[PDB]
Amino acid sequence: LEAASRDDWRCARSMHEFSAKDIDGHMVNLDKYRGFVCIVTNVASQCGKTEVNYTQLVDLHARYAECGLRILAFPCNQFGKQEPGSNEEIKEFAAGYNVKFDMFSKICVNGDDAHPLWKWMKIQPKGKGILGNAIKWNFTKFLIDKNGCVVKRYGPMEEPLVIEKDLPHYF
Ligand SMILES: *C(=O)c1cc2c(OC)cccc2[nH]1
Ligand SMILES: *C(=O)c1cc2c(OC)cccc2[nH]1
Repeated sequence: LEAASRDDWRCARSMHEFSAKDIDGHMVNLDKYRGFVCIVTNVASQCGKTEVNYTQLVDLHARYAECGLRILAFPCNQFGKQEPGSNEEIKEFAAGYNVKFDMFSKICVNGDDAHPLWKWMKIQPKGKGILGNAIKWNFTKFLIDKNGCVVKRYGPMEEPLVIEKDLPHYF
């Protein structure tokens, strides 16, 4: 079909089928996260909840990295223009919180220019949003199992430690 290769991200089978540039500009094949439980989240530096999200994501990674937890943080400036800096500045901001998980280059998460990984996560059965599937604000979280399937979505108001009770099921 004609829409079978334009909308081809719709039929991807897992997160592992996508690639994305890391915050240094180097393309990363996300199939490397196979066998790991992943939190995928859109981040911002100037949000009221920036400090609580970064600190708790660092907490989670420190507690469960050896269990197979990985965190993929995608900067995004679409929500209140709260991520206006360059990738290099965002990388340095994250270093101030002692971030050891994976920082990616800034993307869009909504609209036609959204990174296709985010287009795909939003249409997964367990990635459904309230009042539509669009990302509603900074620091939405998706939990991804070891096979790259979306298993849970957490809204911008849910601090990262809320995810903790769900993790042992997927390790
Ligand atoms: C796969 O990416 C895919 C399937 C599909 C269908 O299925 C009927 C309709 C429209 C666009 C589509 N993309
Ligand atoms: C990581 O998955 C993991 C599991 C675990 C257990 O299981 C009882 C005990 C202590 C540390 C651990 N880390």
